[PDB]
Amino acid sequence: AMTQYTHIRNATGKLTIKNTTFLIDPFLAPKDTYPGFEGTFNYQQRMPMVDLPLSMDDLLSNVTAVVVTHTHLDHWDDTAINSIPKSLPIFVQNTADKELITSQGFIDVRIIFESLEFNGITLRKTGGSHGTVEMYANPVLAPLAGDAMGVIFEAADEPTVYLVGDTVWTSDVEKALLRFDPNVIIMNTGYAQILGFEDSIIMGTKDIGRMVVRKPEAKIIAVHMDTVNHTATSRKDVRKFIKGNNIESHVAVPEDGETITL
Amino acid sequence: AMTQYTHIRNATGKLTIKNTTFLIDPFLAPKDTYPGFEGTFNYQQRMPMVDLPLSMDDLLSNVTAVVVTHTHLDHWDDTAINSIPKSLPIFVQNTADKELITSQGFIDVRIIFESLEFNGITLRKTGGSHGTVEMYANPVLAPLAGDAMGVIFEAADEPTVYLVGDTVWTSDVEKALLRFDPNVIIMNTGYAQILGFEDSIIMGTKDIGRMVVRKPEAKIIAVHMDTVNHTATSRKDVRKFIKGNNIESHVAVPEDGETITL
Ligand SMILES: [Zn+2]
Ligand SMILES: [Zn+2]
Ligand SMILES: [Zn+2]
Ligand SMILES: [Zn+2]
Repeated sequence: AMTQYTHIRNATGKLTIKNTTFLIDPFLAPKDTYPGFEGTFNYQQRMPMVDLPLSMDDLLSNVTAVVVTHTHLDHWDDTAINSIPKSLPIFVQNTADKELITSQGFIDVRIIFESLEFNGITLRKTGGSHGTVEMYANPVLAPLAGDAMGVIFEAADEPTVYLVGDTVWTSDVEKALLRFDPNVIIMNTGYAQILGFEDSIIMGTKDIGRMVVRKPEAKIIAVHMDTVNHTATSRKDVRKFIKGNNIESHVAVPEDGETITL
Repeated sequence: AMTQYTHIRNATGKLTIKNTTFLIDPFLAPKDTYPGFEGTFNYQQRMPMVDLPLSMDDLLSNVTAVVVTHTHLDHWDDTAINSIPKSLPIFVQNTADKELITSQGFIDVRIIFESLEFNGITLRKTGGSHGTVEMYANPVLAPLAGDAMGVIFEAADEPTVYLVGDTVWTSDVEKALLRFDPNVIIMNTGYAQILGFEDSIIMGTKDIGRMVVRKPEAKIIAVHMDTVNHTATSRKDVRKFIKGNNIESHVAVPEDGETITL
């Protein structure tokens, strides 16, 4: 009933658990507000490539708190800064992000050092690498990639939800999966790519297949697609993959604005 | 007094910086106190295989604080628990380790969530994975491997020291190297291995070579050898490797009890 995930756009969503609704990674700009990311796949394309699926009023209505996994543009933007009430609790990954968001007028910013409790819900920070080892060995790409957390949400009699975040598949993902055994796994599978590099700074179809093997009973939700310029894996791509591998019952690919009951 | 690293045994060492001496990962048991780690390379061999190189006094007399990267036996043992003054500040990686060590009678235990300051020195936690991704996907091995931090030590007009810790080469290592540009890099290079698995839960000669490539100007110090049963790479092995690659000037392999001026 109450517990649900409403996908908004890219990695932006609203996760409701009990009476608490978390606005996740709000990148709220109108269509084509920005040029494509410099030096990335398909940089000529402006972003976001689609408008939000609902009015700002409907988007913000029942939001209790905000979770910001990192402050890359496509997870935290000027539109969000100027639209979200400054008094809402904002959960962030580290002091640098807290300082940034505080400087933007938010008066209740909370760093998840390990875990925090909020209205009976436990939020646990998970690790991640926003790129491969080779990419982090590159002095130009590395600082642009930075840190980006995932979050485990736990609450009594509710599914444990793993917001994996902007990471490739590392041992931090294996750690979270085994330690917390999430029942719902929200994955960024747009396979964002950089010019001159073969792999991705986030996940793609390979990771979806691997997740189904690791957690055969979990409800997987694939997002972070069809919005920014450099995500080389689309919803259409993921749909073909999950169909061909007979894993459609395991993996949801929600449309912008679509709600999935958890 | 002067900034230096005195190696003790395995990963145990004393780092003196800004007139402050840190005892690192104290595993202080007498020779052959323990059977070899179960299920590991060369498990028949008891450990530690040699006695300490100095008295407990020479070891503990000038210690200002203790740094415990994780609580595996070969980094924190009963001898350390029973000999280290209970009032010494102990720096640890997380709440679980603080709870364990406080339960062992230590009354000043400090979790490095991000960084902490002590006596004018900044200690920054670095990430790591004590095994490959494949190892962490194995539900038997993973909990035995656990979390283990590295530490960056910084102080005004002193060399930045990177205690890499029990990790294989991951993006967390690349992150630390680029963000903090350490001048001294202490690596665990014993290449500990598990029966039935090809790779290692820590580093080895391949990592030493790679570290020299990444940081040709840094003083590398290779440790974590010739003590526990499962470290498949010895001091002899490392010395052959660095000689053969013409990189001896970059890599120190201190004996137990040996002091290196930094
Ligand atoms: Zn990102
Ligand atoms: Zn992103
Ligand atoms: Zn260890
Ligand atoms: Zn070890």
